[PDB]
Amino acid sequence: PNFRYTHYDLKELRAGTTLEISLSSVNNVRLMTGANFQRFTELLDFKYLGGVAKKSPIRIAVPETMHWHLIIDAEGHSGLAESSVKMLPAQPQATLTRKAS
Amino acid sequence: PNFRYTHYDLKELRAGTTLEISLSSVNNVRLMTGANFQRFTELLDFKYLGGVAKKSPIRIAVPETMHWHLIIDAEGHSGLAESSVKMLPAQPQATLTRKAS
Repeated sequence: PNFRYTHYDLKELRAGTTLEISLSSVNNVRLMTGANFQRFTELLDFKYLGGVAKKSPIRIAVPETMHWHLIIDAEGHSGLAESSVKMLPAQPQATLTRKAS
Repeated sequence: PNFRYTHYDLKELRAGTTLEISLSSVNNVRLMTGANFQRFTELLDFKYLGGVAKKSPIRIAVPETMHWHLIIDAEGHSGLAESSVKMLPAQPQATLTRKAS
């Protein structure tokens, strides 16, 4: 899991119900609907390679053989970059083993 | 949608395939598997009320009547806070209308 959390299922509450929430240290507090709780549980397992790109072009090597998706996105940024992707052939690689015991 | 993005479905690629990615401005670049692309599409619609809590206790009022979930979490923080939640009754409220035309 990407980080630890505590989940209170508060069930059905009427608009205007006030939650009084106590905490021992700086942490995030998020009140959400059931649909959004389902989204949250998905994002606990969300993994990817990359991050903020400040130079161009960049190269990223695919780590394992499988179906891959590349996202360019403006999360935390003012706008969406124009982008292009060129798929370069893998270098030949040997598969390693352990040393003979 | 929480932010704009561009999605390249690169299909099946062998380990070691190198993606050369060009961008016009600072943006995020994320290479991910199909399962993780499904998670990503969920997080484009992820909405909640709250944020980083620096005082305690805090109060959050439920905005609409429905099934609610409260998350306390350590995303971006060193550790998970101890927490408690007390559910306080809603204040009586009138429903407003428009002024008579």
